[PDB]
Amino acid sequence: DAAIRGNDVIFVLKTIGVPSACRQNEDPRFVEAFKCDELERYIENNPECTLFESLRDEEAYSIVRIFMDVDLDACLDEIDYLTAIQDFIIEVSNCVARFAFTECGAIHENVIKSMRSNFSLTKSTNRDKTSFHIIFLDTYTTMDTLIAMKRTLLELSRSSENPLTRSIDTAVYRRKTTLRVVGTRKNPNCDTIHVMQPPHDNIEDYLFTYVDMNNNSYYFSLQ
Ligand SMILES: [Mg+2]
Ligand SMILES: [Mg+2]
Repeated sequence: DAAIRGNDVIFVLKTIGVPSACRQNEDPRFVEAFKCDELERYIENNPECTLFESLRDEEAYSIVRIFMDVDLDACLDEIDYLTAIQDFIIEVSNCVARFAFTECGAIHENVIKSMRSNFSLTKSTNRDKTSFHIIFLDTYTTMDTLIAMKRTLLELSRSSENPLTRSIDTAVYRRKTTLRVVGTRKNPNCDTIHVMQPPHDNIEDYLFTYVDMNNNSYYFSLQ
């Protein structure tokens, strides 16, 4: 669609708690904008880095991929994890598609198809928990739409018997929100990272602000 442009510049914060003025003035001690190949190189050259992806100017442009931060503070047997991931995709796509259909004028079947057909999953290396980020690579909305969906997702987490669905962290749907970049640390005191998982090997597949639509992409927003 002519009214939808993409984004290939990834804005990252370099620590937790970056002051708003430093985001706005782009103080390089705190923030930097990268193309994906430059971001990969920065990570390789700064192995202590703690990077957090965020929208550079959400008032001007706020198209994002649907993403979830799943924070289960428990171990799962491998078979239970695999079954739960499959069920999670069904439950979450059904819930987003219903919301998109009723609140966004969306084509329900296109939300279902786009979300189920292409998503990336990280895995936290902390084996005492079941923590991951999921990005629906081909399902796009605006951040304000995700904020409007926050309570619907909260209610889904409270009604589900799936331990992963119950662990969706809905606090991430907010202005100036961040998602820690795959492969990087949270703080200088914790060495655990999220790793990529097959079949997605490219960093752009793990970024919620990277927008490169094609005919498989589906976009919806509040209407
Ligand atoms: Mg998390
Ligand atoms: Mg969280």
